Amino acid sequence: NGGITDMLTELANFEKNVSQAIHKYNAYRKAASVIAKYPHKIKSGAEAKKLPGVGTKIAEKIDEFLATGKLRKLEKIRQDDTSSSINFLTRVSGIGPSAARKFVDEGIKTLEDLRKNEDKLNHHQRIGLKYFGDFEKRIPREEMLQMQDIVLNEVKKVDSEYIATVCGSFRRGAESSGDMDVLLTHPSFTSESQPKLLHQVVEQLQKVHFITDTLSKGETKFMGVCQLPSKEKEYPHRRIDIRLIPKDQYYCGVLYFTGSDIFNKNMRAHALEKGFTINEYTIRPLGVTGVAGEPLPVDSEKDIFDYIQWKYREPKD
DNA sequence: CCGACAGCGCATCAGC
DNA sequence: GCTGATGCGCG
DNA sequence: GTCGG
Ligand code: NA
Ligand code: NA
Repeated sequence: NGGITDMLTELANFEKNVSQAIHKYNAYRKAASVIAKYPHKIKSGAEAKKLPGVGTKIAEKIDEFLATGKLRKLEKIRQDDTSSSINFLTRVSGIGPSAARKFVDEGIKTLEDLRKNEDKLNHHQRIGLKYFGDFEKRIPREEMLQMQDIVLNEVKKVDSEYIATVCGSFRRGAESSGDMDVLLTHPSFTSESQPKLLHQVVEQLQKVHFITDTLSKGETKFMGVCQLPSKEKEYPHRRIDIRLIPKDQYYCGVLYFTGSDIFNKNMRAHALEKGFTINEYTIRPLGVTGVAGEPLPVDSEKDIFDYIQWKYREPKD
């Protein structure tokens, strides 16, 4: 059902970037994915209506699509110079719905206009403009692996008590990723507790020219650009995030940023039946009254599986 | 019917 | 200068 | 836009 999900995704993107209606966005998105997993060529709006996340208005749009091959509303959207321009601009990192809108109002509409108007771009936006094409590219797995070995080894060289894990679709074993997401921790950093834990690692990664640009950086989160070394033809630049997490919240962190999103959802749901609440930071027990107690000591991803009485599940699954 | 729908780190800005 | 609000990405 | 209380 690629026609229906593409229609929907377009609707989702139009709501997010142009309408600035984040909930309609997520609703269209939820609907698409749900329809992705449906093992039959949808024949009617009503049919899809049965799905969770598919309601009356979408079932109606599905009928119109099936019947006419197109969606009238989507058509008019694409024909509207302002909507399409705003929609395109948001593809630049650091340009969200607010900036895109403001740019199209003053006649700034294209990549070329941005380059002509770099005087009006913040640092994040310039970098986003700069690597516009590379950021939309997928990172094939074998490159992730290469990138991993470098981060882990450079982190190893700074301080070897540093623990680092590359999460995301990658840890679940995907053949490609959109960026690199790295969780870092250290015995000296805890809920209760150093000045430059993240810095030394960010810095050390600049020393060997792996990290090439900085979008943001602070005591706990770094957002930036990296690139693999080449012999021969050069690699695309990639987005990399690095999170510094306290050691007593690291595995909850690892569990969270490993996903999937749908999976986490089921874990939390299950965790409830058993009398535990799980967030990005901690697992805590619930009193009979629904009152969370203190966070429980987690020394591994499995500890969490143990608490909520679940068969430990390997990231791939 | 009507509110909820993730909300957090960092960069930047408005308002003092 | 200082504090809190907002935009953004991420998810 | 869809859900659920
Ligand atoms: Na139904
Ligand atoms: Na973007």
